[PDB]
Amino acid sequence: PQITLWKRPLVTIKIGGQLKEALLDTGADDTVIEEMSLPGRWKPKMIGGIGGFIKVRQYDQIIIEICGHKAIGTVLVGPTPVNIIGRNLLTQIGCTLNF
Amino acid sequence: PQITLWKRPLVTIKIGGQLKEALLDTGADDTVIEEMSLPGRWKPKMIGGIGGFIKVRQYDQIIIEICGHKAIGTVLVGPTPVNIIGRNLLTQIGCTLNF
Ligand SMILES: CC(C)(C)[C@@H]1Cc2cc(F)ccc2S(=O)(=O)N(C[C@@H](O)[C@H](Cc2ccccc2)NC(=O)O[C@H]2CCOC2)C1
Ligand SMILES: [Cl-]
Ligand SMILES: [Cl-]
Ligand SMILES: [Cl-]
Repeated sequence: PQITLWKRPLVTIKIGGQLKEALLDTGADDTVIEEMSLPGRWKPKMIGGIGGFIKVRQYDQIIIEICGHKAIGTVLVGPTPVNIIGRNLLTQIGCTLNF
Repeated sequence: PQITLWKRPLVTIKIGGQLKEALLDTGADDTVIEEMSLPGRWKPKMIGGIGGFIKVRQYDQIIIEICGHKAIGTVLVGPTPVNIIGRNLLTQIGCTLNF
């Protein structure tokens, strides 16, 4: 698809069998999801945003469907205001910026 | 152009007669630039993201040249860690997400 930016680029994602709404975010290096349960071990990570840093849990090799495209990669879980699909997964679905 | 997302989508912009590096950010509703002087009136605003909120100065009807494309709109100025080109100006240059 071609997504214009007059509205937030929100899409449906599927993770852990649950449908959620997430933002396709070219300004985010990483993918960060609101609190949920994910399988396996997690590692600590600090991520910096507009107002400073938040502590998140890093889960690797997580299966996530984004707007119907399958991705498998790192998902961070923490106190984010919105579910964010960052560049680590936008590259897996073949996303580019065009003008 | 077509910009891939293996690295941060950083571009040169010209604003208030100055050249700066900025991130093309589909996840940002607004354009936020590091501290600089801009002409005209401003009003205070709070913008939120990962890590909480920052106070910024809102300048309206500001011209920015982004990759050689001229665009006019609201520019927020404040203590952002990175210069961000948000949707308000990405739409003006005809930027879309494609996959
Ligand atoms: C959350 C929300 C509400 C959608 C925020 C929306 C938002 C809306 C605005 F009008 C103005 C600013 C911002 S924001 O700028 O706050 N932001 C945009 C986001 O792309 C950000 C850019 C950025 C800011 C500072 C440093 C580096 C990059 N990346 C980010 O937090 O990456 C983190 C997130 C995961 O990867 C690293 C997220
Ligand atoms: Cl990844
Ligand atoms: Cl605007
Ligand atoms: Cl359009």
